[PDB]
Amino acid sequence: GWGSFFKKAAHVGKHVGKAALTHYL
Repeated sequence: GWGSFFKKAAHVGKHVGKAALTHYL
């Protein structure tokens, strides 16, 4: 069904992970 959308928002968000280390890494 909709399981093929594995955190579809996070997958795109981590693209700019260079500035995400402030609240991730």
